[PDB]
Amino acid sequence: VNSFSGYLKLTDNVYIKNADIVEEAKKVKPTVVVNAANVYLKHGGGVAGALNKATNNAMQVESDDYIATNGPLKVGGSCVLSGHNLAKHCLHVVGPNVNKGEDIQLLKSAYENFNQHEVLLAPLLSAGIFGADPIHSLRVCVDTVRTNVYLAVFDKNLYDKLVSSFL
Ligand SMILES: CN(C)C[C@@H](CO)Nc1ncnc2[nH]ccc12
Ligand SMILES: [Cl-]
Repeated sequence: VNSFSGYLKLTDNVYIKNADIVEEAKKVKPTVVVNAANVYLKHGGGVAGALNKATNNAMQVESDDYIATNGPLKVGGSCVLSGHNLAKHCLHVVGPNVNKGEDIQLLKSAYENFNQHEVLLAPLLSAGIFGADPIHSLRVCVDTVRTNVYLAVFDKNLYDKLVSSFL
């Protein structure tokens, strides 16, 4: 039993809700919140900009030190950093950005990072401003993630389309 509330159950392990991931994380304070990161951990917009703003830029400061030490992530890769005031940990995961010409096949690799954590609050990877089809992202999530994932879909219209189209 966990404290996530109001989710629709899609499969044994995947749950979904129309919600603002910032507000959800603040309410639940999950062990792991997933950020829709880029390889430079530059949290400018989309989920990343919103999560970073909610940390008063502390996420960006921490991320800049991470990059200075380790260099960029790989597309499809991840790193674990602090969750600041939002969660215990933030799993920064880089899905492919179609608006940059990146290989959509890497979306499965991106979701594989979730399997290293028993329970996560997460967005749909490569959706929104990353330019991929969210129906596809949800399908890859369901077919790749085996741990317990609570998906927050900000757009209510998109959420209804995702539920109504789910196979
Ligand atoms: C907007 N939508 C079409 C894309 C999704 C990523 O697929 N973006 C989010 N999902 C959940 N919470 C969020 N807060 C801020 C942005 C955001
Ligand atoms: Cl977005």
